[PDB]
Amino acid sequence: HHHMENIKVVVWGLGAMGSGIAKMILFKKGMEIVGAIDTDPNKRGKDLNEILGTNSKPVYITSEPQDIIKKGSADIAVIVTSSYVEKVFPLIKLAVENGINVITTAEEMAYPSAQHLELAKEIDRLARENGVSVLGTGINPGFVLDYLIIALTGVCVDVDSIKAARINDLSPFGKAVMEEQGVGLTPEEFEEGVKNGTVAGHIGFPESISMICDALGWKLSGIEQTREPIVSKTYRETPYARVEPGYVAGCRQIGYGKVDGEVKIELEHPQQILPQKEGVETGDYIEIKGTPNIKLSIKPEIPGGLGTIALCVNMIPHVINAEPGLVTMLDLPVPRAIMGDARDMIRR
Amino acid sequence: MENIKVVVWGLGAMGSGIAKMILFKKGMEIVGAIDTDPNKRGKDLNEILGTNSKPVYITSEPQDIIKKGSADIAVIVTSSYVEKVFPLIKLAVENGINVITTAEEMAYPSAQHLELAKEIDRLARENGVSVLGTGINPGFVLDYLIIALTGVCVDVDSIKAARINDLSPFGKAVMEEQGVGLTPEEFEEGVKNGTVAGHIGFPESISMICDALGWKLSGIEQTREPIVSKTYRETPYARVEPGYVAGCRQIGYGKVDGEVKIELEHPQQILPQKEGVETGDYIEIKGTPNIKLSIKPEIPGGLGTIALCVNMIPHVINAEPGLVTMLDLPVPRAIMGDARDMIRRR
Ligand SMILES: NC(=O)c1ccc[n+]([C@@H]2O[C@H](COP(=O)([O-])OP(=O)(O)OC[C@H]3O[C@@H](n4cnc5c(N)ncnc54)[C@H](O)[C@@H]3O)[C@@H](O)[C@H]2O)c1
Ligand SMILES: NC(=O)c1ccc[n+]([C@@H]2O[C@H](COP(=O)([O-])OP(=O)(O)OC[C@H]3O[C@@H](n4cnc5c(N)ncnc54)[C@H](O)[C@@H]3O)[C@@H](O)[C@H]2O)c1
Repeated sequence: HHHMENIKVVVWGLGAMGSGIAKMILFKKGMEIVGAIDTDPNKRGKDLNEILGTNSKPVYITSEPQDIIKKGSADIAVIVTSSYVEKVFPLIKLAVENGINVITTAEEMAYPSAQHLELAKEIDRLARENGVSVLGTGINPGFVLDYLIIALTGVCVDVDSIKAARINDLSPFGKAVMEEQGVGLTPEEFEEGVKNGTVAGHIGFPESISMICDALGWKLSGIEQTREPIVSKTYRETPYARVEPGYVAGCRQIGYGKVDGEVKIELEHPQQILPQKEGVETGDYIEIKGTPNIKLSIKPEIPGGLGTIALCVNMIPHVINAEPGLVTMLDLPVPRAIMGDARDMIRR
Repeated sequence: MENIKVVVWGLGAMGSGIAKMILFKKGMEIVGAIDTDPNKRGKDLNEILGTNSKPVYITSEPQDIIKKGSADIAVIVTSSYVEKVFPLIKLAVENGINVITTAEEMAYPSAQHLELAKEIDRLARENGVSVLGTGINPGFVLDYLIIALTGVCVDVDSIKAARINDLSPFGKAVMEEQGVGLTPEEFEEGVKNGTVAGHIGFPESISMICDALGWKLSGIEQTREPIVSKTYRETPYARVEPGYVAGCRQIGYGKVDGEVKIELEHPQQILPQKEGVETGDYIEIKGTPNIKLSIKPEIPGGLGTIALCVNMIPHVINAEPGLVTMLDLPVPRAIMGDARDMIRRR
């Protein structure tokens, strides 16, 4: 109890999520930053406080992970870089080999066995052999279209099917996001955009669907997805995009989880600029068909960015406290805000 | 490889709902049914459930079936009070049997019964078993689910939440419990003498939230006012002409440094739709960000509690020994596979 050291965090990746996570860790009593890593030459060497506009014991961003990812130097690394297991696995490996807990936002890491069984097995072996835990989380995947749905099923005698949607407004975002979701394209330019990879859709549905089925004990016979344009019937314009009727207002990603060849789970993530233009309200919508039926909604949707920053930080005690190994949102206690001293949440 | 063996202690609305569910759940078995009601003592549980399965005879002597090795878990669905369920919990735990119970106070027994809670935790750890109180409210929608949403919040100012049902289909017992058809005069008279029970659980819910968030409570305050109809409302068990109490509204206030941080409200009334009132579970978290969640209609209190009790059985078995709350366990989930595959060995 006496002279508990602050939870020591390395933020690894300092883009949008890295920055927000760092700001929050500072603001939280019980946690402190001991390292900041990024490959960005613009950021190399700078004091973290300058990047975020804050006053604290200065931390100097390194492009070299290994002068902070050392044995016993930090409690937990927060890896906010790539979407893909194969691109954060080398970072995860380095962190756990030095006995450092890991939280990552990588969508594929929300349930890595869904698409990377052998790599997920290796993360678990490495985390166990080193006595630390690895968690992938986020708002989606990681919370609203998996963990939250799963929790609701806990009040059901029986679940027939699950249909859920998450709807946002792309209008605050810049050109890079517009191009990821095909805003402004023609339907035909959308198809080649998807087929060549400029249209990103949404990453994480195989992870979310697999997590649900494992949780409920369904055995998947297949996972299908579609990534199709949201063809506008109206005029919509923001500083970074202009869609006229017949042009693509955004991208609708759909995930189908199949049991015995039948759809038990359908997840939808339509992303577009200004859905108010055609009466589409933002929000997270969950419907459970079974005994009983359950219809939940959060309007507007839980903020993708703010929520992922908050959830990442809030899960730090749980990943530290968790038994060693790779963990998912199916293994940890309930998420919760840290309105007290984070040191009190550590199991000693 | 072997079925999860369950004893159901108490066979009322919840007990028989839970037994019927366990019967039809793969990997789960009822090995015993306890109830002191003479109209139930001695009967085949199937006679009560209306089911057609292997006979299980209801005993009123707990010692007949609560003994070392006879069950993995007892499900206690009798009283709302720690005082009244503690002897049952004690018997089951002293025989190495995990416990789940629906008793509202047991959702967070430290709130109002810290010393009893400490002893439950001690007996359970001494006997290598776990104890959990749960339910829809308290136990899920106005505590666990609220807490879960704050986990996406950078910072929480306050929490306000209401759960609204319709007492219409329930009957004379429940009507009198909620003061339906009374007078605002008899209502408070009913509250004082205890004939109007309102809702048990807000201290447990409010305390669970604070402990979860790291808030330190200055105190809990509760009101239990009536709901005066402006309308004629008639069910086969009540008649409420305008001016008379259509139901009871419970409100709980969690105060931190004297300021109100949590307000929970549970208006139970017949036919809320005869005025404008929509049923549902309503949660609003004021902070960064703000979150407004709505479950329409509300999670059915009876059916959801039956389901949640059964679904939590493997998590309580798998939990490490001692008293646990919904703050300690993995996420609730429906059991659509074989419950035996969920049992983890240490
Ligand atoms: N709900 C969710 O699951 C969720 C939510 C938000 C973000 N994400 C994912 O998290 C990741 C981070 O998102 P973001 O908004 O911070 O993106 P971003 O592009 O703003 O951040 C990327 C940063 O990481 C750095 N980086 C990249 N590779 C690196 C490496 N090998 N070593 C060190 N630094 C490296 C880059 O230089 C950049 O500064 C993205 O892949 C995103 O898809 C998931
Ligand atoms: N959300 C929640 O947390 C939640 C929801 C529903 C019910 N509950 C609680 O669970 C309890 C069960 O509710 P219910 O509707 O089934 O009540 P009920 O009155 O319908 O059934 C109670 C049964 O238990 C039996 N019983 C009582 N004391 C006993 C003893 N010492 N030994 C053996 N049998 C005994 C009675 O004979 C009766 O059949 C209630 O106290 C209720 O408040 C909680």
